Amino acid sequence: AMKRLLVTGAAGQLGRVMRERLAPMAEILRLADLSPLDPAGPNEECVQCDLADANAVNAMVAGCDGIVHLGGISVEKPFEQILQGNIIGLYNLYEAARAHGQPRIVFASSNHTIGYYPQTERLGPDVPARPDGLYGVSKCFGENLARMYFDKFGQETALVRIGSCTPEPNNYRMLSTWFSHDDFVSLIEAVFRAPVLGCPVVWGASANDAGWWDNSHLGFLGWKPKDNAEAFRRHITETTPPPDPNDALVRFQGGTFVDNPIFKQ
Amino acid sequence: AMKRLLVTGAAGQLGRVMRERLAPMAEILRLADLSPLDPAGPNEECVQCDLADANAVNAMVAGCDGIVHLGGISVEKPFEQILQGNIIGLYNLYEAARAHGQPRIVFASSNHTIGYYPQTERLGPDVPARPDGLYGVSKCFGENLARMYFDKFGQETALVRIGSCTPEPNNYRMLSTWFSHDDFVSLIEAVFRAPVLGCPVVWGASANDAGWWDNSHLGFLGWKPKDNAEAFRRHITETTPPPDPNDALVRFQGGTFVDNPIFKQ
Amino acid sequence: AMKRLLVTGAAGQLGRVMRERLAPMAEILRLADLSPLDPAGPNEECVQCDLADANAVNAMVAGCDGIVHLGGISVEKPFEQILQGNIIGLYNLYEAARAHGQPRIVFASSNHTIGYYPQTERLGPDVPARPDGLYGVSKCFGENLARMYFDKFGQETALVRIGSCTPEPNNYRMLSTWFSHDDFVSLIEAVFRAPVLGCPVVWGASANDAGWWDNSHLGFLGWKPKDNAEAFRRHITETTPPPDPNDALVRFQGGTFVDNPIFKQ
Amino acid sequence: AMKRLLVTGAAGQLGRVMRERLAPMAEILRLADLSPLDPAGPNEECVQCDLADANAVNAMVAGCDGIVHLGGISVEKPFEQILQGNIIGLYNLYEAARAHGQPRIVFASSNHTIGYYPQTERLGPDVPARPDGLYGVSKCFGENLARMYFDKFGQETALVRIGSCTPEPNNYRMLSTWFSHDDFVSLIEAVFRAPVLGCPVVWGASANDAGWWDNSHLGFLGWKPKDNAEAFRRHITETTPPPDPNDALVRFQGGTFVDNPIFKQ
Amino acid sequence: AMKRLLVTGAAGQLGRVMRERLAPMAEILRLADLSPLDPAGPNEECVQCDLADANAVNAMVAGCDGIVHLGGISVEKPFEQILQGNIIGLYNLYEAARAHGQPRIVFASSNHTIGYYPQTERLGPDVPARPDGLYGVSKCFGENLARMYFDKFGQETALVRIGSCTPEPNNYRMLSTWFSHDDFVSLIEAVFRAPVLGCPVVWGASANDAGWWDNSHLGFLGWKPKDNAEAFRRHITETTPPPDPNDALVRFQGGTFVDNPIFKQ
Amino acid sequence: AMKRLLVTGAAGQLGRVMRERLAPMAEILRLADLSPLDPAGPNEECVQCDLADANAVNAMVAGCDGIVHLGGISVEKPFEQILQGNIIGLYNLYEAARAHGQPRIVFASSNHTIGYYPQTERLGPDVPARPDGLYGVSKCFGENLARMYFDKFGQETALVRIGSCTPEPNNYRMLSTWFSHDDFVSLIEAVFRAPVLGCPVVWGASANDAGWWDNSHLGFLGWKPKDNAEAFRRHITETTPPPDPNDALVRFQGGTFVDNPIFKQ
Ligand SMILES: NC(=O)C1=CN([C@@H]2O[C@H](COP(=O)(O)OP(=O)(O)OC[C@H]3O[C@@H](n4cnc5c(N)ncnc54)[C@H](O)[C@@H]3O)[C@@H](O)[C@H]2O)C=CC1
Ligand SMILES: NC(=O)C1=CN([C@@H]2O[C@H](COP(=O)(O)OP(=O)(O)OC[C@H]3O[C@@H](n4cnc5c(N)ncnc54)[C@H](O)[C@@H]3O)[C@@H](O)[C@H]2O)C=CC1
Ligand SMILES: NC(=O)C1=CN([C@@H]2O[C@H](COP(=O)(O)OP(=O)(O)OC[C@H]3O[C@@H](n4cnc5c(N)ncnc54)[C@H](O)[C@@H]3O)[C@@H](O)[C@H]2O)C=CC1
Ligand SMILES: NC(=O)C1=CN([C@@H]2O[C@H](COP(=O)(O)OP(=O)(O)OC[C@H]3O[C@@H](n4cnc5c(N)ncnc54)[C@H](O)[C@@H]3O)[C@@H](O)[C@H]2O)C=CC1
Ligand SMILES: NC(=O)C1=CN([C@@H]2O[C@H](COP(=O)(O)OP(=O)(O)OC[C@H]3O[C@@H](n4cnc5c(N)ncnc54)[C@H](O)[C@@H]3O)[C@@H](O)[C@H]2O)C=CC1
Ligand SMILES: NC(=O)C1=CN([C@@H]2O[C@H](COP(=O)(O)OP(=O)(O)OC[C@H]3O[C@@H](n4cnc5c(N)ncnc54)[C@H](O)[C@@H]3O)[C@@H](O)[C@H]2O)C=CC1
Ligand SMILES: O=C(O)[C@H]1OC(=O)[C@H](O)[C@@H](O)[C@H]1O
Ligand SMILES: O=C(O)[C@H]1OC(=O)[C@H](O)[C@@H](O)[C@H]1O
Ligand SMILES: O=C(O)[C@H]1OC(=O)[C@H](O)[C@@H](O)[C@H]1O
Ligand SMILES: O=C(O)[C@H]1OC(=O)[C@H](O)[C@@H](O)[C@H]1O
Ligand SMILES: O=C(O)[C@H]1OC(=O)[C@H](O)[C@@H](O)[C@H]1O
Ligand SMILES: O=C(O)[C@H]1OC(=O)[C@H](O)[C@@H](O)[C@H]1O
Repeated sequence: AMKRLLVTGAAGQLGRVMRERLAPMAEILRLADLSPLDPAGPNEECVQCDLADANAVNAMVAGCDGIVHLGGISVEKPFEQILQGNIIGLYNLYEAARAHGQPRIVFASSNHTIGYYPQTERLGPDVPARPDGLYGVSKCFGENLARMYFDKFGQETALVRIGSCTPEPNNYRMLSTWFSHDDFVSLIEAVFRAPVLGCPVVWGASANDAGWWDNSHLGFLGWKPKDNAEAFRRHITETTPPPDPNDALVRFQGGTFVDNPIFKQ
Repeated sequence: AMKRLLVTGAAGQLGRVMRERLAPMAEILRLADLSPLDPAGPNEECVQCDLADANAVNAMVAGCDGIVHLGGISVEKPFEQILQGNIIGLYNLYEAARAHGQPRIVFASSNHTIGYYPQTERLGPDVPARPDGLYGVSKCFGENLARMYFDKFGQETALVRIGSCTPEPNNYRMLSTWFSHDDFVSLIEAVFRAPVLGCPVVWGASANDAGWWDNSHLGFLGWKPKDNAEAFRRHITETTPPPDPNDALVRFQGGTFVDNPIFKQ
Repeated sequence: AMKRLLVTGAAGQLGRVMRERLAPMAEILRLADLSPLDPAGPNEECVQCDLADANAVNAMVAGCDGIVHLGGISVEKPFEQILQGNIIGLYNLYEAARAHGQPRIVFASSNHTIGYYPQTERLGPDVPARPDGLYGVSKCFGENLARMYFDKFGQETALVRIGSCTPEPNNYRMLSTWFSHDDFVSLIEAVFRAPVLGCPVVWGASANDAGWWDNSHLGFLGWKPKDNAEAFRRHITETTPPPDPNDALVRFQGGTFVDNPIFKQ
Repeated sequence: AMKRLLVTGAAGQLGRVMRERLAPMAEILRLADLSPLDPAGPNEECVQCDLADANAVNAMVAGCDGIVHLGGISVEKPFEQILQGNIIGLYNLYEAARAHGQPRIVFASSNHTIGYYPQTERLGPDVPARPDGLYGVSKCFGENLARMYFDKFGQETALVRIGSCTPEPNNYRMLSTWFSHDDFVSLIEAVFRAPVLGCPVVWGASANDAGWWDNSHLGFLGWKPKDNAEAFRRHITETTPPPDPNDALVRFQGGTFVDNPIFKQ
Repeated sequence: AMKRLLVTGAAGQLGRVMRERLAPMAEILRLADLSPLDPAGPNEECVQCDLADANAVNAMVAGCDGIVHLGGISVEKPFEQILQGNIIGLYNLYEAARAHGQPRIVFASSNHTIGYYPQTERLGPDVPARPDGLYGVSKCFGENLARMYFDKFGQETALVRIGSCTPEPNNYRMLSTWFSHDDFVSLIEAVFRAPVLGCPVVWGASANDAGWWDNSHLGFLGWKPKDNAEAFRRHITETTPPPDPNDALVRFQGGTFVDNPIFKQ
Repeated sequence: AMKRLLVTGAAGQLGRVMRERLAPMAEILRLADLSPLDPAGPNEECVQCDLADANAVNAMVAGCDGIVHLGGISVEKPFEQILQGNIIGLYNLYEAARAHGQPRIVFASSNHTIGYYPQTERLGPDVPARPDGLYGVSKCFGENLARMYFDKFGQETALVRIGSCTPEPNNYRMLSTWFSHDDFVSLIEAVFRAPVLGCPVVWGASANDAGWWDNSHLGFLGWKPKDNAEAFRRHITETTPPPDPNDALVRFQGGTFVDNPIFKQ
């Protein structure tokens, strides 16, 4: 398909998955991370750079026809680290894209943007943010920044609020939040194939019977996830303690992130 | 089941399909069009007449237990043609029905009633009209008139906003708008079998993954389309040039109709 | 405010009021009607013609900087008459405007576009039309046509759904529908001063305690009606017979129009 | 799932089904009814008593881990009888639950809480009640009371507005209201397994093509009905007389209950 | 105007006010209460009776052209008292009205029907009930019953959810809930004068700046309260201790009723 | 009232106004800014500190019972400066408050959080953000951060999206966006007096006839602005050129901010 697809955060959990899974989407896959990467194989380029380094980011993006942006701080951490990877880093990514043809972006946002909602409430894409920590707040920043770039310059971005992207559901919450590898891959393919995308909020979950999120307004994209966490309900009962009804795990959409304090360095 | 079903526009694309598919629905199928009709077979009656001719429309409707109204100007044309076929014609149709037992009507409205909406916007049945030309405006007229006859006299009509009712999806837009022959046929069956219909807006599309329209409020009818344009995405990608993101074809729900000028004779 | 303002339907009830009240809005007031006009005074031009005649409408509009479109059939009548003044006439008006610099239009639409709603239901501008006769259907046509010209060519129109524009309220329904001369004049002023108008639905009523309609989304125009029909309640109670609860007058927003039959020539 | 499950109304139509179908859900099934119960088998306890008698209800509930509350007056009857089983009985049940560890409750509410809505209107869980008789009003009382106990004490209840829970659909209305035994059993299972339930309104219907009700906001429970009344349409069409369009059966969601008078003792 | 107006609860706080204020509304005022009533003056009739006594309620209502129903248990009490006065009592009232020409009813419902909502949430008339006790639940019963009689028989009722109808606002909550005597009186006048009423929910509050409730949909009645609790903020600040932010008084719309236990005799 | 009120940005435009206007609200007014302040008068303390300096911010806040946070970058600027004053600075402010009793905060947010909405659209507090530059994005950051602190720790904040806080409206946009000094002062007083605030979005505008924003859901606060920009419409026509309809000034709620590029250092 496209000539060069950039995957940031390529040394991380989802990154290593996409390095393999997204290979067929582009002639060249460019992997990037602040961490060392397994050496480039055929049809790969590998880049080491800090998202906080504007010039390095510019060079990282130059020549790419698309970006799957997975790089950054992925859990609650002290402000200083989140500022670097998720705030400053987002600005640098969007400036870099703006300078190099505005390649379409799949932004790994997070359920933690809305982590304080009760699990009993079904959410559409326009609900007000209720971030469950500094991490969630920084993902909101990425979303607001992407939106401004879309309105101002036409830069297109899929704001994918990922639930739990794992090999399989492994706790009660994931019966709702699970986002299979296959379904995330198919979403990415649907996002790049669209003639027109805009800057939509996308709920990153598989077709789970217990899902909390409404993607119906994204119908124009033609993406229907195929996996269903519900198949794993018995597996969960036979491999974990039953949740305590007072556990954040079953009370808040962000689960135990709500229990995180403000971490300090 | 019913004694006599009138199909107008019977010489056109859809009319020819329905002349065949709807036969099982009535002892007699009365076919009508302004254009020459293939001669009547057994259990058929053929009438060639102009919808703008009130007396002719009266005789066309007399003795009919139902009407599938496909007849009229079907594309953007100069005002006078549309006035005759779609405005005067609709008034004549409704008066004729009113004088002859108010046979239930399936009205072929159009997506062009809402053609100026962006394709990214999901639409429910109550959205304000945004017609994309004189043709669209005239289909709005049909919907408004039918509603008035419903409220005033109890005349029942299904206002079917047809997307693209063709043998197969042919382009990117039809991945959203396609309305299979089978699904239109089952809709008509569902409309006529209903003890109570009212005057509902019905979105005329199959169960397409990329559909833009929400038919959920029509649930009482018990009609669920079974076809899905998504099955053709690959095929369309393989046999047609990728749309330009600036083409009305992938920007507006009415596709290229928004680009139509006002046509003059 | 402007060089020349066209007032159509200038011989009619509202026309005669606006001929006097709108004089200060332009250097020249052009008055037009199908019927004879009192002779042009200083600062006036008068033209007698039929909206159904394109050449005449073209001349009527040429050189005008704005149009207050009051001309047309104003009550339920046979379809033939409505077709001329309200359907053909509207097409002609919009084509003439399009050929002559797209002067901003105040369109006299009508409450009868929604006449079948119960009086107990409060309506915002986006409710589905429920016209109470051919007249109401024809005003819907005007709205649909104007919206199409706005979306296609940028022609701006205020779709004013007039309640009862009279010297004073004189029945129970008018405690809700009354639209004072002063408040209609001020709306017209606010419509023409606006740098940007669009094609908004506007509910044409004064600030009546018993009003049925919500103009809040029109706030950007900065128009606040100042009269209030409520002040006339006692007068009406003493001057008129109490309404029968089964009377259309107190059951439908369109009042007795719902009781109109289809009139024939 | 639990040590002891109480099933009230166990002698009635649904009671007899649940006595068999819910056995696997608990070590001990306690069956209760005003009327005589078939003798307790292994793993059963049986208690015959009136919900109107607090001491008896206290004993009935004590030691139970969950309650499926089917007991009460199930059709329109004189107020006196409804008062006992459905009003006084409900207060007693909730007080007994409050005194005995607040075992989770599945409440058999009813479609008759909203029986006066037209069949053409799709309903979400928050619609205002429109009860079609004293019976419907009494089920509303149950819902209101349960909600109060939830907000005040945390007592959790599933307010199941049952459509028509029968072996199969046997009339036109049931194509929309049918609630299969299997789907009710699976709902009960999903209600009791949930770590958190709250006090949700639940529409009690299978996955019928012609369904009137929207359970989407209940998604967090992970319950998806699997049966579909639509499969019985032909059978019903051939086995029963076509409904008269003026019949309450096809006009109101409560069907013929709207035609019930107020019955007197 | 009307021949005879029944006021129940006439011995209570509000009843005493209305015995005086409503006199001008009818030739005869029939006052009723279970408690001793001051003896009847000219143009008065006094009846001392229990609402739970069906025969008594029948005679109380017979010959009355309207009813202001203030009678019943007015605070949280044990179930039996509320059952008699507010549940059995309401059934009796509605049956009595049904047997005697369906005199229009002003029903004193209560804010306690929705007492568990946060004070920060603005409420429209269709919000789901959240009663804060047995008293609240019983007022819900009244609303549900009245609605059923409306739908089934056409009996009209104003369901007035009274906030705090007192001579003046006394505390912080009353800055939002206050309903002046004058405004309640004008509401009642507006209710009875209306040709068509229906069975509307009415929020019983004056035009308070800090009001929580939206009466806009009641516009057709033409009732606009004129008093405003805000005028008393200073005074309340000056003469009462500032509320603790944790007090139900400033946390829940039902104020301290949420803190009520279930009272036993 | 309170002992010590902090006003940040006290050397700026609004700061100098509030230094004077808010004096009566507290025994001690503490003014802070990165810029030099006019020396402390009686009942004033003056502090010089960079919002980016965590320790200085801690000391700035310690001992204050309330904060009006006006300090930060107030217009579109390069990222580096906005990062310091509006992002890092916001984190430091919220940490400082959290360490010192969580004094209630009035946050100067901005209309520029929603600057890309058309002026024709009326906005409620829950609309999705559409920031019109880096500045707007940073105000969104402050809002999301404040919300997280509220959900996590109970920190209360008024998120005041200020329109144009000036001595008087001085262009066409300000007929909609004007926020008088008096009305901002009264809002601040209303915010601090509330027993319960939460973390509400507040639209910072006076009671302008041409206002675009809906504060109705904030009714519980009891704040009604008293000034009206509409009084200044003639003043505006007589002191400025009429707006060009294509000017951002009359097309976007953020006015010419939409025209700002990304500024670089
Ligand atoms: N795993 C899940 O199910 C969910 C993941 N997400 C997110 O999607 C993405 C991938 O998540 P994971 O793979 O699980 O996290 P990870 O922590 O396994 O991947 C993150 C990568 O980004 C890199 N990175 C961090 N700071 C950087 C910087 N300043 N410059 C350059 N690279 C930097 C890391 O070295 C790393 O390999 C993240 O942005 C994350 O927030 C959101 C919701 C759920
Ligand atoms: N095929 C599609 O995808 C869509 C179809 N529709 C519509 O449903 C109907 C059928 O569509 P098509 O078969 O594709 O169009 P067609 O142009 O192939 O069928 C229309 C027929 O009506 C006849 N007709 C035109 N003016 C007449 C008059 N004054 N009096 C009597 N008959 C007259 C024509 O001769 C013709 O055969 C139309 O009313 C049309 O607007 C609306 C949206 C999409
Ligand atoms: N008066 C009211 O309260 C309300 C008025 N309206 C409307 O606003 C307008 C003015 O209403 P009125 O003054 O009461 O009606 P009118 O019947 O007193 O004024 C209408 C005028 O248009 C003229 N006209 C009719 N057909 C024409 C044609 N084919 N070509 C050129 N002129 C033609 C008539 O000769 C006439 O003087 C109308 O469009 C009407 O429908 C809508 C709602 C309420
Ligand atoms: N069967 C259906 O499709 C629907 C059923 N429901 C309801 O679910 C429940 C079961 O319905 P069915 O089995 O069809 O009714 P049923 O009339 O066959 O079962 C009700 C049982 O409760 C008992 N009962 C009545 N008053 C009592 C009292 N004062 N104390 C103790 N027990 C008392 C009866 O003796 C009886 O066996 C009821 O609450 C009913 O209202 C609601 C909607 C539809
Ligand atoms: N005053 C307020 O702010 C609010 C008042 N309301 C209500 O409006 C009405 C009047 O309220 P108040 O005057 O403050 O209460 P009240 O307790 O001063 O008036 C109620 C009257 O009904 C009578 N009553 C009680 N049980 C009866 C029975 N079984 N049969 C016949 N009469 C019976 C009482 O003796 C009494 O005088 C009530 O129905 C009440 O619930 C609701 C919300 C607020
Ligand atoms: N003036 C208006 O009508 C509107 C104002 N606002 C806002 O409300 C506030 C006040 O606005 P103005 O008075 O007009 O702006 P200003 O630019 O006149 O006031 C801002 C002050 O904050 C200070 N500041 C900047 N960076 C700082 C830092 N790193 N550490 C400590 N102090 C720093 C400045 O030195 C300055 O005096 C701002 O936060 C602004 O964004 C929002 C919408 C409209
Ligand atoms: O909610 C989750 O499952 C996850 O969401 C997050 O955004 C994380 O990156 C991740 O590791 C998880 O904690
Ligand atoms: O959207 C469509 O495919 C169609 O719209 C219309 O309503 C037509 O009848 C048709 O021929 C098409 O161009
Ligand atoms: O509703 C009304 O009062 C009026 O509305 C209409 O549109 C008319 O033009 C008029 O004369 C009235 O009948
Ligand atoms: O609506 C139904 O089919 C049923 O609903 C009811 O609530 C009954 O219990 C029942 O027997 C039926 O009449
Ligand atoms: O909220 C109120 O002020 C009242 O609520 C109620 O409905 C009462 O009748 C009353 O006495 C109050 O406590
Ligand atoms: O929109 C405005 O008027 C203002 O809004 C802003 O947020 C600014 O601080 C200010 O100076 C203005 O440009």
